[PDB]
Amino acid sequence: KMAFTLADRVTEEMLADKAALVVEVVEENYHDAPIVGIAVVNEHGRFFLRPETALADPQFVAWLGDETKKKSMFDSKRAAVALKWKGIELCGVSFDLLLAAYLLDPAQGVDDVAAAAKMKQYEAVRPDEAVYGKGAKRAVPDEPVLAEHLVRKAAAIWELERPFLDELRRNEQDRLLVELEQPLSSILAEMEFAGVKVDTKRLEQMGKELAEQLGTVEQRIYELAGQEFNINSPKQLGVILFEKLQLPVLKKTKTGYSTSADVLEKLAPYHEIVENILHYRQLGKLQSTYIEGLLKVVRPATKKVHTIFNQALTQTGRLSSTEPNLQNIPIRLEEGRKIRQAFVPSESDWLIFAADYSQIELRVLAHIAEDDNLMEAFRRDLDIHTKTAMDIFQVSEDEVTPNMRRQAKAVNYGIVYGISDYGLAQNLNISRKEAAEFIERYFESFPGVKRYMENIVQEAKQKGYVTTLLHRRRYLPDITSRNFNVRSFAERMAMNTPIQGSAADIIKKAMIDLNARLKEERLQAHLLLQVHDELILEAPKEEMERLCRLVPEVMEQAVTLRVPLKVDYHYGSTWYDAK
DNA sequence: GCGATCAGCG
DNA sequence: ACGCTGATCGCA
Ligand SMILES: [Ca+2]
Repeated sequence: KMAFTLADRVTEEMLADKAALVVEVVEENYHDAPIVGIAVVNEHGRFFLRPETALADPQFVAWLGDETKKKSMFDSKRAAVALKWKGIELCGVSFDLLLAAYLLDPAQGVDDVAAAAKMKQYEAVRPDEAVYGKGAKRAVPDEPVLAEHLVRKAAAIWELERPFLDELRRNEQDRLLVELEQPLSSILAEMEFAGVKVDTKRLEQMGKELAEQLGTVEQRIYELAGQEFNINSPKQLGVILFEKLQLPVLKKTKTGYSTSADVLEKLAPYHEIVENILHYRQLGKLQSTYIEGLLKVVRPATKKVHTIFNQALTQTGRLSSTEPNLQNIPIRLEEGRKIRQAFVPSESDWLIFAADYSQIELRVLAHIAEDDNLMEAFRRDLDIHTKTAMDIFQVSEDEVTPNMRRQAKAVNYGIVYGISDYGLAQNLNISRKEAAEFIERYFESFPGVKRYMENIVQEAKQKGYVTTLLHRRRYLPDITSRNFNVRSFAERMAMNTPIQGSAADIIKKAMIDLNARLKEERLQAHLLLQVHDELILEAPKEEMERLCRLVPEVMEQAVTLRVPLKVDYHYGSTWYDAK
């Protein structure tokens, strides 16, 4: 029901200088994944190509790599990365429908071309799921069925660029797509393909040391409990703590006794088993997720792990990292921080370089709220967390511990993002009136923050959405719900999303500007990871001194706010040493 | 599959 | 009853 040429060879008219292009990779994780078909739509027609002959034809490969041949796509990173694993370069992508849909409305959950096409009442295309199936029934269909799906996806992209660009323009989101998210998409593709080298000897070692330590605390738990049970079973553990040992019940969940670490922490005066259970879980988490989990996904030939940075998932514009998640590698406790010693440079005589923004969201907030005292604090390069730790624990700066700072840090963000006296009282372990008094006092010093929280909630009611500094948008329909709980959650999104989303916008512009600077200085240094406000590179050790002056500067100059941006940086033989 | 839990980001 | 995530695992 849609005409196309099912072609056996490439022909000149498939190589127009503007085209819609589908390079279909069905596997969720596209690293080293099969390309199952190709589709091209342009002014001359609609063409399906088998990847065997199209990716071995030199004129088509040259066309893919030619930045003056403009391609419209959906999820161009997925194609770019799977082609890099075939040794082929994709350039010249000028429209990515996925990033366009994500900017217009992140809550859509746009997972394929059909979902995006629905936003514009376009439905001559099927959902990817209706064509490939789900779970164990997933399959590439017969070639005539596959080719019409890929052609229909390309025809949709061909038709939907224009209405998507015009609504982005009306939203002021068009330079955000073309100058931020699409260039970033090429950079993430490079980072994902490059990968991070892992020392599997050091990892496999730590695991054996953990298996020993697990059993020791495991046996001390069974002895302290006076019996053995399934320590990971909330059923049995609940029975042990709150029925056998008859510990106080401080919280329930929808299924029973809560055993979350905040609970166990408040039970430590009552019994010694609770602290051992905490130690057990911690060691189990390192064993399950970071030792075993990491070793699963290392490619054994190269010893590299290849994350996937999801660019159209978070409702604020942050990235997320999947399989492995490289944005939540342990750092806080010393035992878990050692996992970062396994993250090593990919060549000999190279180093890891890490640079990160200091309190990026409070600096964004100070700029957006224009709060006099908060701006003055950052113009003095104050460390708000340490100052807040002093005011909390009535200690002096010399006697503020990283433990004390971590708590003060959660107080600083919590207050500006709407924590209640109740929640603050439970975090500090202080009275509910003291918590409320602490909060009202905090807003005495920063009344501009308070006005901002009120104004942005009112502006979300009137407009229906909040925006960030580079015009990312999040719709908040629940801001007017009559249900109190639902409306509250939406008001706290209004306070948080513009701030966190603007921090994401800043780091994303930093990565683009940093890649340009690296190129024109002709350094081999390249990006490996982004961790929300932190950039990790690897580079030949003789580039380190230059990078110490280049990366801080590029990050500090990404945007210009009414307070300075502060960047801290380290380098070393491993990711662990780069702090 | 879901949700409680915990690792990270602020 | 601060916000944004992803992985693991028991399932009450
Ligand atoms: Ca930081």
